[PDB]
Amino acid sequence: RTLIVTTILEEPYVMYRKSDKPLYGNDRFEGYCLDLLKELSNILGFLYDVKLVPDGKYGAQNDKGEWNGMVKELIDHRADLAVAPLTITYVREKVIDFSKPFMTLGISILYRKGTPIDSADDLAKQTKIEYGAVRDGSTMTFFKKSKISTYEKMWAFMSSRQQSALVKNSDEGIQRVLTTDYALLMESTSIEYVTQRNCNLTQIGGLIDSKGYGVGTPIGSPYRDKITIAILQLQEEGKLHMMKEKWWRGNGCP
Amino acid sequence: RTLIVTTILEEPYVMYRKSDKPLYGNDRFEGYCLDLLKELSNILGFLYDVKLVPDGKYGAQNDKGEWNGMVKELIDHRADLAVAPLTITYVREKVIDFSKPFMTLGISILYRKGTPIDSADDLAKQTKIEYGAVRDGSTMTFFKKSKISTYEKMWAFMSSRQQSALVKNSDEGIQRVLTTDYALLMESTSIEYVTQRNCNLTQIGGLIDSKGYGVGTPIGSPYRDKITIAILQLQEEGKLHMMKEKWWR
Amino acid sequence: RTLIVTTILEEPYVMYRKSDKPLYGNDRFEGYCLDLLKELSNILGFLYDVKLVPDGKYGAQNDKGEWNGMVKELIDHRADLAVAPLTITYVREKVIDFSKPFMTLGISILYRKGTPIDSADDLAKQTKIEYGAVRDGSTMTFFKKSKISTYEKMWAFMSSRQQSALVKNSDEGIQRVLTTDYALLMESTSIEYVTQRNCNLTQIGGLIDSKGYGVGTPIGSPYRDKITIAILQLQEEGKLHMMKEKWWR
Amino acid sequence: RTLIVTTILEEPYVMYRKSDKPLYGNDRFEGYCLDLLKELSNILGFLYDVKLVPDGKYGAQNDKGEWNGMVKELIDHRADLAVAPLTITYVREKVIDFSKPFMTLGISILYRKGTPIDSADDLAKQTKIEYGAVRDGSTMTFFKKSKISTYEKMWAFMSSRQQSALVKNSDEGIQRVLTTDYALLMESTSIEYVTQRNCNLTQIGGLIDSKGYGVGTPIGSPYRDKITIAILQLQEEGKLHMMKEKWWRGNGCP
Ligand SMILES: C=C(C)[C@H]1CN[C@H](C(=O)O)[C@H]1CC(=O)O
Ligand SMILES: C=C(C)[C@H]1CN[C@H](C(=O)O)[C@H]1CC(=O)O
Ligand SMILES: C=C(C)[C@H]1CN[C@H](C(=O)O)[C@H]1CC(=O)O
Ligand SMILES: C=C(C)[C@H]1CN[C@H](C(=O)O)[C@H]1CC(=O)O
Ligand SMILES: [Cl-]
Ligand SMILES: [Cl-]
Ligand SMILES: [Cl-]
Ligand SMILES: [Cl-]
Ligand SMILES: [Cl-]
Ligand SMILES: [Cl-]
Repeated sequence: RTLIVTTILEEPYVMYRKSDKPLYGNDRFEGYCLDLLKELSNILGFLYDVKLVPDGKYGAQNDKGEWNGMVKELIDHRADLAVAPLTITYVREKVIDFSKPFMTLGISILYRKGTPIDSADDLAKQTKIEYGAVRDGSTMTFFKKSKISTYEKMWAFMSSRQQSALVKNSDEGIQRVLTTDYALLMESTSIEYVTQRNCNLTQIGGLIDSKGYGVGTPIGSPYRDKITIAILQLQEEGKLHMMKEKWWRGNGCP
Repeated sequence: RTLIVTTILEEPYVMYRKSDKPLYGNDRFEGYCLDLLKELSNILGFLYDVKLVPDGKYGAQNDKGEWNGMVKELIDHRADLAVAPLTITYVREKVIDFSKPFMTLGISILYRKGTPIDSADDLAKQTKIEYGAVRDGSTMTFFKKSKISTYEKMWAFMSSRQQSALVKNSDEGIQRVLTTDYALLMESTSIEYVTQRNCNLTQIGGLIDSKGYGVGTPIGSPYRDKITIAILQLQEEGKLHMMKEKWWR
Repeated sequence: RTLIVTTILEEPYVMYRKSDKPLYGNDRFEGYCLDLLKELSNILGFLYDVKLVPDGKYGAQNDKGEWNGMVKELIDHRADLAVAPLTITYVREKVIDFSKPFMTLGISILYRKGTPIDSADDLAKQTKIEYGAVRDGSTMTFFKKSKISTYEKMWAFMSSRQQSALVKNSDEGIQRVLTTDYALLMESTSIEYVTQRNCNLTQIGGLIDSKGYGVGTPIGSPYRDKITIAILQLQEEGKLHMMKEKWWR
Repeated sequence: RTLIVTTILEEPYVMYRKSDKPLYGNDRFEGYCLDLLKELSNILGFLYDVKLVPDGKYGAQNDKGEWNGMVKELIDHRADLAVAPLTITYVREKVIDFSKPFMTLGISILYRKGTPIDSADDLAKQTKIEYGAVRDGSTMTFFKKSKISTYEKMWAFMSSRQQSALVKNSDEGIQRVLTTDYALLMESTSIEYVTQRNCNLTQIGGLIDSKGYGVGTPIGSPYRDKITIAILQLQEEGKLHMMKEKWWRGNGCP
């Protein structure tokens, strides 16, 4: 049968292909996650139908404990796989079955060049430089759920004033960094992609934590273990590394 | 029921506790993996019995394709869990159910300081400096199975002369690096621990791959997903980081 | 049964948690004493409900000898435990059962930096600099009841002019020290916290006595000895020290 | 009735009085603890009979979980109070009812003057300078029971070679410090007493922990709370402070 794959537009993981003609079906998309999906398909022998998540969200839990985004798509069995930069977290792993990571990463800081700023600590000990994260993303959830002091502190600032320091998406975060005195808490993988296209931007400091992106499947899915096995193979063969090189190269920045 | 936990002595993950008197049961052991196991048992509410793997192996296949080591213990249901620096790999994941990694790592190079060697490619291009890995470990298997040109070249070197360039265990590899002109392909986390204790040694280059250590369970185990979830929580709370800091310094 | 825990807002022991949205129940509060209470509940296995003391007092007697504050709450069995910077004193210990101290302290002097004042004796000998304490706190009562010459002199000064030199609470005492020529007799642990946040202020001299904060229970409570034992264990494990470090820095 | 008070000889808490005639009864003894006992007696209105603990020990638990020393005296109801420098610890509080502390203290280091040594950390990071504690005392038990790294380390050294770095009592520890390259882990109160009599000795660093001496009573004793109340009063009246000054003065050392 044919698997329904939920995904979301996010450079360079999943993007609209460029063409002069209207596009249809899976041919609408290209990017790292599409190449990964093709490799998984070839290895496991399934057909797939790529569908953008209707609410345009990744997956977060509200006050009632109700889920949204690609996570909710899986929970309701409206999709068989989620293939996207979907961060493997404690709260999400409790509600879906993630494959093992196809890409590792950590929270870090995107900022303009030329400044004394060197760490998260630097930001937490002042109020002049604004800083935030994408609202309801795993990065925000990390700061909110944290019981570590410095990150407890950054959260209190981030969420203050009705969350005015937060952004709705990465592109908005990037523009805010480029225009104003603002630093975006962003996943290192996305920082690496952006800083190789726009030589005005840089990563500040190292990785604040350690996690990965995983293919999402519903709890009890027969495909999860098979996908994990295929990802392990692709990693061992150097394939995932090439795929990352391919999509992350960009224009080149020093 | 008290869970049977297979493991293996390996610094600083699992070590004999130093005492003036004889030790018994779980009290014989200390280290990163013991601290992990204690945290896991508290979170999930299980009792456990730590048991050294009888053949003292991690887990590989012979030419007949029979497994050994901690991996065989799980396949055969002689253990409920394996808690050790057991590398999550394609071959192993097909026969047991790993939790998600509690520690990430990659293959890198342990060598002495002060050399001009800067990468695996530097080693592959030459024959003066000897290099190898622990026989039947995931690192050796990585080289054996690679179709990458540089790594194929390295594998031909390592398997030459009836695998004289290989060592039986990490301690042997370390002494070999210290004494002779030899570089050990070794997991990055272990190199970190070694170079903090041997100030004449260093890591050469970066990581040539990306993988993890996971808790091993038999295929179908009801503990695997619970342990994954517990591990994700310990990571997010910064406890795993703290545990590594304690044992690595 | 869920235990009723009486307490009082006082930095940094018990504070309202900062949030963008309204808070409810125990989630309203954070601080040293909340961390202590959580550790205690985990060790002893009790659930608890934190309740601010309705009259907002620690616990003293009026001239009729009736008690108020958290102390009265315990005497009257309106609370199971009091967890707060509640000083273990002779008068209080006679009417409630304190656990052993979770924190030690002594009365000392909070004053501005750059003065030549070096001791309580320096204050007692003069009348230019005003000094006082929080009305009805254990510090005031210490001075009221002392037969030590220097402390008697200080008490006559403090009770002069209808106790104009006294303040209703610590925050008031702190602002008074910052603004005017005034020294506050204050518990050393609180001075430590204040001087880390007000870099123009300092402790003057050493501790003039030795006492502790303890968890309060009604006389006869079956929780008192268990809580003492839990506290001794947290102290020995270095956890209380860590808890203080977290909140005081 | 008359209370049986178990105690042990330890300067300057409990000592044989000096006299030219043989001494009997309570008149054999003097020191801080005797003055404290007298004050407690006057306040509560009891008579007392002071008895040295027969096995000459404070109180520690063996392999079977059997107790000895003054602690065991109380457990077996052979004594009503223990009045001595008996350290209030977790393991002991589980088996007797301690009063609240009459004196506070912490573990610290007794050593010869003139050295670079400044902390416990200094000692733990070498093997040349020997260091230990009184065998089976609460200080030893602290290092043994510890899960803190530096003290975990010191314990392993201390207990090595069949505990050759340990001593049987404080006097032996003091002589060992004065004669050899040895540092004694000792309670600060006793360090203060010794360093004011022997100007060749000094405390190294500060307090490693925080505890007190308490009057011991058996679990369920009717006297414990009354004694706590009396101690609180004595402390508030400045009496305990004077008593300490009186017995700790010694010869004077810079
Ligand atoms: C909003 C984006 C782009 C996603 C991607 N991974 C995280 C997630 O899966 O929640 C989010 C990023 C972040 O929270 O920094
Ligand atoms: C022989 C050791 C120490 C083990 C540990 N992890 C790898 C494994 O789980 O196979 C081996 C190391 C290596 O192959 O570099
Ligand atoms: C009014 C406060 C803050 C309390 C705290 N402890 C003492 C008590 O428990 O009475 C008071 C302070 C003092 O009297 O210096
Ligand atoms: C061996 C002595 C003198 C006693 C005194 N207090 C401790 C106790 O009550 O165990 C011991 C000292 C120590 O362990 O440093
Ligand atoms: Cl530009
Ligand atoms: Cl998994
Ligand atoms: Cl081969
Ligand atoms: Cl008590
Ligand atoms: Cl009066
Ligand atoms: Cl001399």
